[PDB]
Amino acid sequence: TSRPPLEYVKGVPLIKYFAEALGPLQSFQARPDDLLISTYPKSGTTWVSQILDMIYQGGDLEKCHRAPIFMRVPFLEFKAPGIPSGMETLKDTPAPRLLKTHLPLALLPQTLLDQKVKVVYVARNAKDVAVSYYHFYHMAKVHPEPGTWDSFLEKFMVGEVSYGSWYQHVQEWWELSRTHPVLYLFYEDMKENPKREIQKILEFVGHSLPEETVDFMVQHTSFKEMKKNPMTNYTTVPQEFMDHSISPFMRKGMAGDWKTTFTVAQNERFDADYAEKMAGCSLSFRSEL
Ligand SMILES: Nc1ncnc2c1ncn2[C@@H]1O[C@H](COP(=O)(O)O)[C@@H](OP(=O)(O)O)[C@H]1O
Ligand SMILES: N#Cc1cc2ccc(O)cc2oc1=O
Repeated sequence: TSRPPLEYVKGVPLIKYFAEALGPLQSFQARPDDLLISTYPKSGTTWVSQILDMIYQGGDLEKCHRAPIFMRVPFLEFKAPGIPSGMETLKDTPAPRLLKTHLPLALLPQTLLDQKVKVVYVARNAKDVAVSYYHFYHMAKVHPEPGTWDSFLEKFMVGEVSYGSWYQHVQEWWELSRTHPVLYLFYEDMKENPKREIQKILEFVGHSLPEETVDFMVQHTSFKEMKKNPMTNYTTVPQEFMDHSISPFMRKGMAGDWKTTFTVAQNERFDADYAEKMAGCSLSFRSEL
């Protein structure tokens, strides 16, 4: 098998190479002017990464094409054979740095909280996440075999997928936001009103840009622009690692398209389980626009 099993670390199932990567990651030192992009997988990481990097380049799109987003925004825990690790990439990254992770809080380098690093967190509704992830598993060959949609959806509801439970991830980081600087966004809000969300990000990172530059960012962070941009669309990675003919990384970009995959039986079982897991939480997600 080329698709190795998940390895559990402190309760969290992880890609095996990412588990190994936690070793060198232990020596990682955060700076006070770092910013961390944190998400459960498939919730808009790449989207918000492109947004934050354009802001960092003061809107200059030629600066944003300097390299693929994975090299401009180092992925902390990342590693795979014949690809440079997130830690190796990080050492050539100039400050102020943007950093990406999907780690639950129980694996997050303590340095990031100690240093009070600003967090941009993005949450997305669980149903869209699930569908997105199922397809991602097929094209991104470091994951184990996804199986049928039905058996993947059952694993997703118990957290037996890479990075574990969606339900715990979005709650723990929601709770963290009351004691650490976290801007907590929803993919759906960004779909609804991208300009509004970008203005929130701007206020959060303490920058100012003219209306015209903001409007130029909305354009270049749209699904369509990001899909054809080879610096955001992951098409330059080796086909041994991601195969786009199986499923593109920039797949649909919709809120609400889970309706086209979930059967009615799956939906009813998912809803009942979801109300149990999310009962004590004050988060309200939108499943569609
Ligand atoms: N500019 C954009 N607008 C809306 N969705 C975007 C986007 N850029 C990427 N995405 C979507 O974000 C999801 C992947 O997120 P991550 O970057 O966290 O892996 C994919 O969702 P779909 O598979 O629903 O299309 C991808 O298509
Ligand atoms: N193989 C593989 C990959 C897994 C992966 C997991 C999470 C993520 O945010 C990005 C990723 O990019 C990859 O190329």
